[PDB]
Amino acid sequence: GLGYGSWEIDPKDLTFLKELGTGQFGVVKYGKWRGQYDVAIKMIKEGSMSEDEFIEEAKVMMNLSHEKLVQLYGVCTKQRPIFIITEYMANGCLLNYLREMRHRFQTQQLLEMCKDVCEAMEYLESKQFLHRDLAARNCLVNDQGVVKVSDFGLSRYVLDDEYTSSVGSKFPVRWSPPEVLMYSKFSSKSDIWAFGVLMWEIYSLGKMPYERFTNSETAEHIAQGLRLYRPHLASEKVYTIMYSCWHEKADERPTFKILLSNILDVMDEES
Ligand SMILES: C=CC(=O)N1CCC(CNc2ncnc(N)c2-c2ccc(Oc3ccccc3)cc2)CC1
Ligand SMILES: [Cl-]
Repeated sequence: GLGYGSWEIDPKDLTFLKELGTGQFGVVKYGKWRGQYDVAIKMIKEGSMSEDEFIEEAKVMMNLSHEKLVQLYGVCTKQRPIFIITEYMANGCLLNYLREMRHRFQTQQLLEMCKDVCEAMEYLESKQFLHRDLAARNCLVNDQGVVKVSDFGLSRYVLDDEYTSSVGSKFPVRWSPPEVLMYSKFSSKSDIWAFGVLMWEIYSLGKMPYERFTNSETAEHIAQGLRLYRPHLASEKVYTIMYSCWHEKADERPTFKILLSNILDVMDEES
């Protein structure tokens, strides 16, 4: 109502119910909006974000809508810290979910996780929206086991320079193609590369990519044209798909539409 634009939520409409933990922007909570509707509430720690730029971008993000993409409901910006209000994902981050051996996943479930993410990424690609830090740690799982892509584009607004470039100690080296590590060339094809690494994370039940190497050693390995190798749970057909994401030449990597088609073909063949 009065005093709030379409991208703005009135924080007075929030009830806080459970803490979900802390990330590099600070705390995240589960709660209700206007008594009834489940939401997650990400509270942005002071000094961590380029806030005015993020708020303008939130307007764009409000217009993104896909069943496998975490939905932004709005932001609370009149106060500090500012809040990001989203759809609630009850089963938490995909990385931790994969590492819980009790799930005893079938490979058909792992392929479905890959398909969920691929659908979201195909949608983002159709909107010429880059994720810029796709990884299992960024994906979330809902109470139905569906995986959704989260934190899309958010790295653009992080002020901690340890996160923002390769020469940084917290940059996602292990999800980056050679042209990003060598020249900072981001594109649709760097999201493709990262998706391949994510498929490897899924099929490896959440192992760290290049687990015996440091980031510096990983960058060398990649630069010399070497790659991750096949997880035990991946069939040769699944491995072919993830490996196609790692062509040295960016232009030879598939699109998300093509990857989706390839994933559906394998599901059909492995059903
Ligand atoms: C391995 C990772 C890890 O330990 N965790 C647990 C803690 C942390 C919980 N966060 C959430 N937990 C449940 N549901 C949610 N919706 C969110 C959530 C809310 C808001 C978000 O912000 C954005 C969303 C989309 C665009 C941009 C911004 C992002 C996520 C993340 C994953
Ligand atoms: Cl949920």
